[PDB]
Amino acid sequence: SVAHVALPVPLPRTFDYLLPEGMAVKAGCRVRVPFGKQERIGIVAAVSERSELPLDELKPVAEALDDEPVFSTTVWRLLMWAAEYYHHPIGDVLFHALPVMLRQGKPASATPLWYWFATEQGQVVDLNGLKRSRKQQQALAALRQGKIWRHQVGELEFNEAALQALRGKGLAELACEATDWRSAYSVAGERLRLNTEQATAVGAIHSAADRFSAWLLAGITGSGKTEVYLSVLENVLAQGRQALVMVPEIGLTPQTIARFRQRFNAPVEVLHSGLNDSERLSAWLKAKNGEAAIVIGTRSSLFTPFKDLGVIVIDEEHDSSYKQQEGWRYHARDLAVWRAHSEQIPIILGSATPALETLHNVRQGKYRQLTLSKPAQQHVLDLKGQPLQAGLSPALISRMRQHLQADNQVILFLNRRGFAPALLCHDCGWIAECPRCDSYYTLHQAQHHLRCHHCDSQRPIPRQCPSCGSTHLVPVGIGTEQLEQALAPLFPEVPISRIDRHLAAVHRGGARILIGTQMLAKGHHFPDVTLVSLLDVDGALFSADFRSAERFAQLYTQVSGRAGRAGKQGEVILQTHHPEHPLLQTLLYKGYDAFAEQALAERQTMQLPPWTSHVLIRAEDHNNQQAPLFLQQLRNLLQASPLADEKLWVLGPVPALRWQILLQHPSRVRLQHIVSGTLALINTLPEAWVLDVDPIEG
Ligand SMILES: Nc1ncnc2c1ncn2[C@@H]1O[C@H](COP(=O)(O)OP(=O)(O)O)[C@@H](O)[C@H]1O
Ligand SMILES: [Zn+2]
Ligand SMILES: [Zn+2]
Repeated sequence: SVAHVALPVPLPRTFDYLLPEGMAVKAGCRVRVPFGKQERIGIVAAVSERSELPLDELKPVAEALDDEPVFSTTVWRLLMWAAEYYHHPIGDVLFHALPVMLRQGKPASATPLWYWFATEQGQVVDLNGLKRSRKQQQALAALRQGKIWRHQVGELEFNEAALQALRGKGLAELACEATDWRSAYSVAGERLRLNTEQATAVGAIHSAADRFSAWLLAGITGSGKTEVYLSVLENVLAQGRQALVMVPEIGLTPQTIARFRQRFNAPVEVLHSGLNDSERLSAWLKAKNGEAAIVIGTRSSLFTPFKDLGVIVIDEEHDSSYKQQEGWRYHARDLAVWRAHSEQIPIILGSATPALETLHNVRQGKYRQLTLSKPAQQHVLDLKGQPLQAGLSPALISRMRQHLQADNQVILFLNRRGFAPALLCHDCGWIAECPRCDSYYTLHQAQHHLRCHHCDSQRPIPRQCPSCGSTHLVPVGIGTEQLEQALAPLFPEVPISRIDRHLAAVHRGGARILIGTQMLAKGHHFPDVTLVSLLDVDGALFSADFRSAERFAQLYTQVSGRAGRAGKQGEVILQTHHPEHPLLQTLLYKGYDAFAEQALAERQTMQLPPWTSHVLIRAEDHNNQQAPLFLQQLRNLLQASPLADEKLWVLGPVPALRWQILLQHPSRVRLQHIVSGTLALINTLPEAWVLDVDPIEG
C-alpha cells in the first residue's frame, strides 16, 4: 500500500509514495516516481501497510521497473549498514552501487547486439557494379570476410548510410545472437606447482571454505601469492561457485589478465576503466546470473552481484586506491570483509607490506595469517651540511653517474605534491617541534607561520636555526619543484621521464633517470634499473600525518625488490638528515614486519588508529575565515551529546594539510552513534563540508 522510496539525493531519508492495487513490488526494486513536476528513478527501501506522512499528499508510483530485487539480501544488508557507518545518504549509497544504465531506469536485462552480414547474394555478386557506388563496395568487401558490429561502424570509413543502402539492394542484412561452463569445467590435472608453504596456505583456506574466515596472505614479492589465489580459485570453481578478485586501480595489466584467462577454462569478467555502460551492465548481469566464474576489478567491483560467491581475494591489500576519496568515502577492504562475513565465505587479503590495521587484526582474533617466504645493497647518506644540487648530495650524484655511464637506469622517489612540509636545519638537523605537545610544526610559508596540528599553536617562521645559528633552514617533503629543470643541466643529454600513471622508451634501456612519487603496479617491472634513490626520507619521518612512516616503509620495501631482479646487482640509497632515526633503523636492518611491530606499539602509546577509531569533518569556505567557527559550533554540539565517557577526544578547528575537526574514540561502535546523534540534529544553516569515517588522510 505504501512504498518508502530512496532517491539519489543528498538527504538522509526516504520519500513516501502510494502503491496502486495490482502493482507488485518488494524492497530492493527500482521504481519510477513523480518528484515535483518532473520524474525520477528511485529504489524501494521498504513496503508497509502503515501510514507515515500526510496521506493526501502521497502521489502514486508511476512504474515498477523490477519484478525481483536488484540487490541480493546480503548485499542489501551490506549497503544499509555502510550508509549507517559512513553516515552517507541511503539513496546515494544505493544508487552508487548500481551500474549507470540501472540508475537511469533501464531494464535489468542484456541488450541485444546487432551485426551487419553479407546475404547469400552479397557473397557471390559481380564486384563490377558497386564500382560506381562510392562506399558500398568497400562496405561489402569487408562484409565478405566476416560480420560487422554496429557499435564498430564508427571506427570504419563507410557508414550506416552505406550499409543500409546495401540492405535495400538485398546485399546486406541485420541479425543478432543469443553458456554453461560448470559442465566441461576441468579442475585441471595434478600439475604440482605449489611448494610446502604455498600448499599449506591453500589447504588451510580449503579446510575452512564452507564458512567465513578472513585470511592475511603475507609474503614478500616473488613468494607466489598470486599462485595461491589461483589454486584457491580452482577449488572454489570446482564447487561451481564464483570468485571476486580485487586489484589496485593500476593493477589490471594485460599480463595479469592473460595470466587469469589462460589458467581457467571458465569465463573471466574484467571490470577495467575503459568499459562503456553497456559493457558494465553486461558484466553485472553475467555475474548476477552465475555465467561469470571469476570477476576481476578494482575498488567498485565490490558491489557486483553473484549467484553464488565462494571467495573474495583482495590483492595489494594495503593500497590507498581501495579508499574512495570523493562523495561516499567507503573503504573497499572493510566492506569486503563485511560482505565475506554476511555471505559466510573466505576473504584473502594479500600484501608484502600489510597495513597496520591488518597486522593489528591478525594480532587480535580478527584475521588469521598465512605466511610465505622465499641481494640488494643499501646505503644511508647523511644530508647534514652537504651542498645539494636538485636535492641530491655529492655522494648520490657520484653513484648516479657511475650507473648512467654504465648505460643503466636510475629511479628517484619523491613525496607527491601538495603535502605541507616540516621545517629543519640543514646543518645540525634541528626540527621545529611544538613546545606544548611533542609534535612537529607544519610549515605554512604561504601563510608566513609554523602551525601545530596535534594542538593549536601559532609561531612565526624563524630566520635562523635557534640551535646552531645557521640560516639554512629547509622545508622537507617538497618534490613538485620540477626536478627535471635542475636535473637536465646536472645530467647532460640524459633523458628524463615520469613513472606516475607512449613511454616505451623505458623498455629501450640505456642511461635514463626515472621519477616516481607513488608505489609501482604489481608485476610492472623495471629490469634496466640498477639504482633506486628515495629522496626526502625526512618528509616521511617528520610529517604531521602520523601514517607517513607506514607509507614510506611500504614504498621502501616494495622498491627494495625491484632494482633489476635476479639479473643485475641493485643499489638502494636513502638520503636523510637523521641517519640514526630509530624507526628508520629498524626498517632498514630488520625489515617491514619489525618496523610494523614498533610502529604499532607507538600507535598504542599515542592512542592512534588502529588502536582507536577516527572520523574527520572537513569544511571548504571561500571566506578563509568564519568556516573555522562553523566547526567550533559543531564541536560544542558534539560535546554534551549523550556519550561523553571522557574518552571522546575532539580536535578543535585546525586547518588541513580548508579546515577540519578530528573525532577519536577507543570504541568504533560508540563513535558511530555519537556521530549519528550529532548529525541527526544540525542547528545553524550550512553554507560552507564533508564527513570522513576511517580517514587515510592522504
Ligand atoms: N611459483 C610461480 N609460478 C609462476 N610464476 C611465478 C611463481 N613465482 C613467481 N612468479 C612470477 O613472479 C612474479 C611475482 O610472483 P607472484 O607469483 O605474482 O607472487 P606475488 O603475488 O607474491 O608477487 C609474477 O609476475 C609471476 O609471473
Ligand atoms: Zn602542539
Ligand atoms: Zn642548526
